[PDB]
Amino acid sequence: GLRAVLVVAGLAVLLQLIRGWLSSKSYVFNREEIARLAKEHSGLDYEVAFSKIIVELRKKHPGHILQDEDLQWVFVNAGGWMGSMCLLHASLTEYVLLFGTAVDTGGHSGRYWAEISDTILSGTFRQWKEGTTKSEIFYPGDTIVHEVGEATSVQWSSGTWMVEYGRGFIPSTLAFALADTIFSTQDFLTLFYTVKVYSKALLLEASTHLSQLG
Amino acid sequence: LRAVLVVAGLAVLLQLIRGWLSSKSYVFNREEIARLAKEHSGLDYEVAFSKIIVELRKKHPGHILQDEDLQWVFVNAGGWMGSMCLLHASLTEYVLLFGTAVDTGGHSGRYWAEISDTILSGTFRQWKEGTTKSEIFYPGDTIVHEVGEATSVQWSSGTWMVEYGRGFIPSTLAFALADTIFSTQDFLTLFYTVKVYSKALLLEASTHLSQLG
Amino acid sequence: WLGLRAVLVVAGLAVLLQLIRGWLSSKSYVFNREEIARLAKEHSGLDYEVAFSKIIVELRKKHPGHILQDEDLQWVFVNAGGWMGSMCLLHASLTEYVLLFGTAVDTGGHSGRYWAEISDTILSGTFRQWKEGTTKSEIFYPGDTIVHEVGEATSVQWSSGTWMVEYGRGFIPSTLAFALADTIFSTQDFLTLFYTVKVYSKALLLEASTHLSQLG
Ligand SMILES: O=C(OCCN1CCOCC1)C1(c2ccccc2)CCCCC1
Ligand SMILES: O=C(OCCN1CCOCC1)C1(c2ccccc2)CCCCC1
Ligand SMILES: O=C(OCCN1CCOCC1)C1(c2ccccc2)CCCCC1
Ligand SMILES: CCCCCCCCO[C@@H]1O[C@H](CO)[C@@H](O)[C@H](O)[C@H]1O
Repeated sequence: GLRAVLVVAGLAVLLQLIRGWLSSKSYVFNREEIARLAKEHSGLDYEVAFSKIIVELRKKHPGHILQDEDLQWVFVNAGGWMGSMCLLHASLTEYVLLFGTAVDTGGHSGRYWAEISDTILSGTFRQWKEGTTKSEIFYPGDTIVHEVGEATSVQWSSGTWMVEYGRGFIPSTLAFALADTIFSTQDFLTLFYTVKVYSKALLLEASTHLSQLG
Repeated sequence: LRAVLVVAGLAVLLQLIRGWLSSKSYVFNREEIARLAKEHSGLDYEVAFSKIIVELRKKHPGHILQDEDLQWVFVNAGGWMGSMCLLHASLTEYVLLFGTAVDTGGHSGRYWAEISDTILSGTFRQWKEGTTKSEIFYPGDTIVHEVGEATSVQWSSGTWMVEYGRGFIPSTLAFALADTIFSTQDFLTLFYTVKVYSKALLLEASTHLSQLG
Repeated sequence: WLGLRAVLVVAGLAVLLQLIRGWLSSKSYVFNREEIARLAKEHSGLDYEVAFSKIIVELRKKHPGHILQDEDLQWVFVNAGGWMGSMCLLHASLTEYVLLFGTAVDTGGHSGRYWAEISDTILSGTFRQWKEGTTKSEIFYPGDTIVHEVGEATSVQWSSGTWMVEYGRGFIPSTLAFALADTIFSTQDFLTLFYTVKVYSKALLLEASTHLSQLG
């Protein structure tokens, strides 16, 4: 079977190409930067911290964060839980957003080709890692790392808000982000809002690349 | 120009339906159901259920199913799980008793209909779109899930309420069945839901025929 | 006559259902619900991990060759009916399965509706059951046993740290649709789907190899 071996080798070479590109790529942010910025302001009210974190992010990384007139809270229904996001930055390999919920929810965390860090500004974050029978609760200031290829169970109490950074192959999350919209909530207006904010963030990153070149 | 023509055609359809819903006669109204439920909100929710059903059959004869056509049917939707007892249902109205004996919550749905819920017992947490804070509602209060808006709903164990919906009722069907098709696989409950809805529609049609002749 | 074709389909499905029902009524089983319930309640006073170990030991002694070995035991996430838990499969055939189930988070949802009877004996935590057609639920504690009967559908809810021993008997294939739906249409965690298929393949092959060893 020459063609099946060619398919195996070709899919392997595509994976190898993306993996080597992700290892040798320059990034705008890093998980430690976002985590420390969020932990520094985790002692305030989460709204005050939201404002301060957005201001600091726009100061240190101009042209990589959406403006105030492009920021809106969009519901996120995924993995059986329901939260809300405010997207600040998004490329093909990075994204920064404000995430959280005003209700008690929980479910599957997803399993993607990306590493996702969450630093709690308020509330509680229960993580139940795969292969164990016990979970751990995290509090404001802490940082949870949803590692690459790993799947956990997440649970948040009412009023839990955090700053989120994802790095890796971001498209590998879209299916997880849309399943509950297609097969449960049927809230396609929220789907439109999500597509709109992510289109805006991608266009911002493209315009910044063009502005850097000229 | 073809796309503008498509937009205009759907707009003319929307205005025709919207003007029909605004100038249509209705059997109930959301304020009537809300006041009736709040009047009995101080008693036990089951006893209040009985009194509310009797009062509705008195004020609106021929528009409410009889006792042998009332049954509790599970409702799995938007990630939450409750139960309903349908009392009335047409193409533009429905009245039911809703609630849950477990702690659940999820997406409220987004339809072309206005849905009001008056709590008989328990707690009702509503989280409106675009905000970072939610609110808890108690027996006697009424939540209005307005047309086109989406919220997050959450109910504690033992939460029961009286619900009235007005608008384009078919626009909710998909939501009410999604979790049954793609999660629970409880097609017997799907049959129960289709059955109770068919009974309510047939009651409304036969009542219209009897009033006309 | 099209009515003849519809009656032929109905009658054929009826004879198939009767054939499976009669096979299930005259079949020999490895376990029974009372055995698993009493064994779990006997160790329900200990920590759930210690009870897990003791229950597995007793089960492997009383039914050798029908339970997977230690290197074939792994915790696999179970997303179904809107809830999320975890399983450790010990035994599984086409008509029986024994596993350890539970959750370390607060979850709940639809219990499912299959052609099988499923029993759960609580080792720790709380188990809230809401039966169909009623407006009240009941909470059950370690030592109690919940029976998810054939054809019934309930709402289940578990508090964080709730663990139990589960036995199912009936037509096990009738559960696959429920057991995988949330993975296909929500979590997209196909690696967990692979883990589930792997452990079930191991249990089925163990039962087949045990029958072959008994025959020769
Ligand atoms: O909005 C999000 O983030 C929620 C994640 N939460 C919950 C689980 O734990 C980490 C934080 C996600 C997203 C939203 C929109 C587009 C693409 C992705 C990103 C990661 C998880 C899926 C949804
Ligand atoms: O069964 C219901 O009622 C839930 C009400 N809950 C949940 C949604 O938000 C308000 C409270 C609904 C229904 C079921 C079946 C047919 C037509 C409608 C009515 C609208 C809301 C979802 C589905
Ligand atoms: O993992 C399980 O068993 C815990 C079930 N629970 C929870 C609800 O109440 C009864 C016990 C099930 C399974 C998982 C995977 C394959 C085949 C079956 C068995 C039937 C019910 C859920 C899915
Ligand atoms: C619906 C089930 C409610 C369980 C008890 C909640 C007690 C109050 O809980 C509070 O409710 C507020 C309003 O949503 C939230 O803003 C707070 O974050 C939450 O702590």
